Amino acid sequence: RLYVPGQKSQLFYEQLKDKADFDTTSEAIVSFEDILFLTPRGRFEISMYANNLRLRGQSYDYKIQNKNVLRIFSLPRLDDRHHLVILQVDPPLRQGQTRYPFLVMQFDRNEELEVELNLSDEEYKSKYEGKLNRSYGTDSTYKILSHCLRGLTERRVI
DNA sequence: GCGGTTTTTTCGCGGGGGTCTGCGCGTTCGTGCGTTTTTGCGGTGCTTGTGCAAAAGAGCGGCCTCGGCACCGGG
Repeated sequence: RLYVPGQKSQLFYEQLKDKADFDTTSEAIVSFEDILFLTPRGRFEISMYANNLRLRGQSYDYKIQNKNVLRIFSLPRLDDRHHLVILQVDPPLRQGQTRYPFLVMQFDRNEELEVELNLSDEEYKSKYEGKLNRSYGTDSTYKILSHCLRGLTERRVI
């Protein structure tokens, strides 16, 4: 990864791409950017795969297997403005000494997101039909995330 | 309750610019890592002490017959 300052990186990319005809690719069934975690404290991108969940953070990357997710809680905060999504993980995530058996995410209730799943029509029909929607309309981010987590981990949302 | 005065509430329109907001970088304060000084329950070795086969003679107590006497009744 290069950092090219100035208004310059797009021209640099175009020349390189044209030189060897580089073809862009798309991975991860679904990604959610800029999610606020209360525990661990910080902001994380959540990338979901068939067998595993990735949390990408500026200082810490975590790979959680879908089997290690024991429980999903979807709980409204009493402030009537934020919604909490809570993951119980076993083994608990580690940052050094004390650990994170619970991941606490905080959403705004008014935050809406539109998301298309990165799946082929044959794989969707065979594995995910009736578990996931092919496209989610502009609904609240925490609902889409809770449904995706339910479909991929096969855990009931509490 | 009924009639009076006339204030200031409600109605609408135009213009100004302070406040909200998109965007960026930095930092300071929230959160985890590690520790200080001390409290508490955990156990032991040892101290101090407890409830669980005839034969025979010798000696003895009870006992009984008996000796012998004093006594009642009468004159």
